[PDB]
Amino acid sequence: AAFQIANKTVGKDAPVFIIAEAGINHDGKLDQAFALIDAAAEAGADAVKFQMFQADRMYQKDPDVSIFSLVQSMEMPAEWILPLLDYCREKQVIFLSTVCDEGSADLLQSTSPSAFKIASYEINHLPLLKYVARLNRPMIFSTAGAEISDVHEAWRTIRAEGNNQIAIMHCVAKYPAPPEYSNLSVIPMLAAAFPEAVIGFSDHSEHPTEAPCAAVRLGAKLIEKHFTIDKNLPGADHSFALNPDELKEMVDGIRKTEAELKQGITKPVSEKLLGSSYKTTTAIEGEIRNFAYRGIFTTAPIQKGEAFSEDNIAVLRPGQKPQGLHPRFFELLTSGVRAVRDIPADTGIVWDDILLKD
Ligand SMILES: [Zn+2]
Repeated sequence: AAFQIANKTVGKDAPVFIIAEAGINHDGKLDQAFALIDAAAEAGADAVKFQMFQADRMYQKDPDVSIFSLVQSMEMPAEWILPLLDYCREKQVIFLSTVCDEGSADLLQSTSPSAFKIASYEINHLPLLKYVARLNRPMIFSTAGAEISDVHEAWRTIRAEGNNQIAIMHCVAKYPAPPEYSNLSVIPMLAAAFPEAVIGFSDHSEHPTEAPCAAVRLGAKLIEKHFTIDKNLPGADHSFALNPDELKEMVDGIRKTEAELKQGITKPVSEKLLGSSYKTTTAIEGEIRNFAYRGIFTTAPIQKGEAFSEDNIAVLRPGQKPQGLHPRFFELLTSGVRAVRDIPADTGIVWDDILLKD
């Protein structure tokens, strides 16, 4: 299990691939975005990751579409993007971002991305996983609150499209995540369970080295950690992210641990960090797979008799609403299936909406 992100190997015998996660910590200032890039580079990270798309588009569908409306849906100003990419290319770091639908995917695609990153709550956005898999770039997906079957289904879905360059991140959705909640024994379990996937760890814990290094010495081949330029900035994700020094410190930790392993140096991992190998949601996450993953929702009122289509249902995050049918049924419903009763707009689809009982 190995593949290429840009000019760099990820997986068996390759160095750990380090992603510095900048998020929105540029505070809307382009020069601060360049400074985050600098910090990542000086730290010796492989990749720097920015949020491109706004969270709203994940909970509600937003209505020949104008570029001037498109840009209102993005996190950073569109005029930043080529310059950032240029500046990454010259500081020899790999720019990465996250997609959450077909449209965000297309926007990112238009910049020739090195990999597509998928967040935990889209682990079951199967139409999205299929759509991006067909672009033939590496795919990194996160697994906060997932069980083994979700990980498997996401995996199979990408593989079925002919794309076998997959990395699976273990992750805890709490931020920050107390050490006790790491459950690092999950990393070897996933690696044996998916021996053609490359397995990483997105780290949401505060400490600069204890969980990153323990993960690496349990076999993780990518590490993701948040960083900022200054921890005291009025916290976007500032307060709990690593500052530039701590980032460099983490990297040096990881790289030393790698070379120690090359020498045969053992180093056990604490009971506290190991936790349980049963891949599942934590006590501090609490069944997000039921209330936070995507489902199928009406975007308009649907009337009895009416064909389901791309135009009246969508694969969306529930927010506060009760969950819609699993996204695995989205293709089926839009292939000419019809409502058996009126469905209000903004309501998750349910079996009684599609199954005849009269
Ligand atoms: Zn994160």
